[PDB]
Amino acid sequence: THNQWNKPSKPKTNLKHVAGAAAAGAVVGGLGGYMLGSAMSRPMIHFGNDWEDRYYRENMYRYPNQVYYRPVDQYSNQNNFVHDCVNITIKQHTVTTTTKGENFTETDVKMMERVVEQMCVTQYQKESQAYYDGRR
Amino acid sequence: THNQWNKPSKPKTNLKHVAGAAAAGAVVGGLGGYMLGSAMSRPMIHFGNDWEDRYYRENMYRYPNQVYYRPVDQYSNQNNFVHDCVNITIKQHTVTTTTKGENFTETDVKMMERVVEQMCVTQYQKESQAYYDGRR
Amino acid sequence: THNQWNKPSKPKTNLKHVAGAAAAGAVVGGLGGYMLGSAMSRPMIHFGNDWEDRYYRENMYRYPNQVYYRPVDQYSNQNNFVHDCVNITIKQHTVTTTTKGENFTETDVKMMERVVEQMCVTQYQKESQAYYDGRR
Repeated sequence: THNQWNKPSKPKTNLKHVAGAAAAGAVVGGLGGYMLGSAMSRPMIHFGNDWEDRYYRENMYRYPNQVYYRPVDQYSNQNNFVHDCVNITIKQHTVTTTTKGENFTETDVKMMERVVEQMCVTQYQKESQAYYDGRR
Repeated sequence: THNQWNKPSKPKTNLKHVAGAAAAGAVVGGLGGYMLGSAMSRPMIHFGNDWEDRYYRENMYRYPNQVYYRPVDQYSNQNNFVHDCVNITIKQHTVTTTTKGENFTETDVKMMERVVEQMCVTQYQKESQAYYDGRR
Repeated sequence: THNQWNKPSKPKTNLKHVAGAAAAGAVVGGLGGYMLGSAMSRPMIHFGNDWEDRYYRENMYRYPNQVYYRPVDQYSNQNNFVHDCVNITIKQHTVTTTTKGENFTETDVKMMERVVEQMCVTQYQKESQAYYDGRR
């Protein structure tokens, strides 16, 4: 004989942003031949009555990851790598408040001239040769 | 004999952004021959009576990942890589408030001249030769 | 003998953005021969009574992923890569408020001249030869 009763009264339940999996990653340049990991979300969430018996689950798992990097004659040049440039700013900022004023003069002057040439990420490369043969 | 009763009273239940799987990734340049991971979202959520018995599930799992990178003659040039450039800004900003004023003069003046040449991501490359043979 | 009763009272239930799978990925340049991961969303959400017995599911799973990168004579040039450029802005901004004013003068003056040449993503490449043979 097996009995299960579930009588919750006004069970307000919220599940926001639960069990999310995300496999990602940023790669700039490099010589390849690499492996990025996987993402697994496997939660068991239970409310109420759970009854289990005489089962056999989730056995004999294997996760063999192999990276075999065997180049023979590899010639490479890697120059001027950057990931990202964020929140570069130049500003002239004024905040003026006057709750109550009489017979007053306010003047705001903002000058910008020849402020900048480059703000970020200026990349220059002239002569790159992975293999150069200039004998004699 | 088996019995399952489920009598919740006003069970307000909310599930938002649950069990999402996202496989992604950004790659700039590189020499290839790589593997990015997968995303698995596998949650079990139960609100009530759960009864299981004499079952056999989720066995004999294998996840073999091989990256085999064997180039023989590889000549490569990689120059001037960037992922992204975000939130670059130049601004002249004024905020003026006058709740109550009499016989007043306000002046806002803004001049911008020759401010910038390149705000970001300027890439220049002149001479690249993966293999160069200039004998004699 | 088996019995299952499900008599919830006013069960307000909401499922929003549940069990979404998204396989994506951005690649700029590179030498190919890669593999991007997959997305699997496989949730089990149950309200009420669940009764399982003498079952056999989800066994003998294999996920063989192989990347085999074996070029022989690979010559390549990669120059001036960028993924994206976002939120580049130049602005002159003024916010003036006068809840109650009498006999006042307000002036807003904004000039822009020669402000910028390029905002972002300026790419220049002159001479690229994967294989160059200039013997004698």
